[PDB]
Amino acid sequence: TVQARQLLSGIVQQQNDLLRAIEAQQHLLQLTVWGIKQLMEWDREINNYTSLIHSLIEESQNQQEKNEQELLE
Amino acid sequence: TVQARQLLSGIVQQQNDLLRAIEAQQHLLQLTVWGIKQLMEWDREINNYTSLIHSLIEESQNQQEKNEQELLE
Amino acid sequence: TVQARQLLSGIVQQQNDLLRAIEAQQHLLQLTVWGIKQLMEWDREINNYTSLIHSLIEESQNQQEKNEQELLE
Repeated sequence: TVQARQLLSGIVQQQNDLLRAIEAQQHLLQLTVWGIKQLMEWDREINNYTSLIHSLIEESQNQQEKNEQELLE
Repeated sequence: TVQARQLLSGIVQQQNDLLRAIEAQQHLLQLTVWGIKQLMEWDREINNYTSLIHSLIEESQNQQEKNEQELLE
Repeated sequence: TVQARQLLSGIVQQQNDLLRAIEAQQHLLQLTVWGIKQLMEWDREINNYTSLIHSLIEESQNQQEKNEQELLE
């Protein structure tokens, strides 16, 4: 079970890796949106998807916390 | 096994979270590509990676469906 | 255990899917950063997050290799 627990712990760890990666890429995307904005329908779609992504990120964080608590029990 | 099944179900759920997050960020990236385009080698690389990412997204969706069916059995 | 091993193998496979997806999206982001740059505080934040993301990607790759080796044992 110890080796069983270790793989699962590596998988849950990798999900946190991936989520942090996604979060960092969101910061970058918002930076480019800002650059493009410094230089309509586009504004509407930017907002709708930006809203969606932050919502998806929070839910991922919540699920990450649950998975790690479940793994620990 | 019930608590075993629950962690795995949270992990598979988290992968769907992550995939949807990635998909949303793709919509955003395509929006910025569109803004930059409104304002060569760049066009070629945009197309090659855009093609790759949509292919990776579809394969991820296929694998997501399998994982969830396998979890249910 | 065979069906057990298969789900876990699909999950680890899906993490590689997701990581490759994230990597491809990084190539795209860097392309748009390049387009915006062709057309200060912005430069500093771009660099700090670009650095973070490549670091997160390498660590994800390392963890991916471990997870797959652990799965195989």
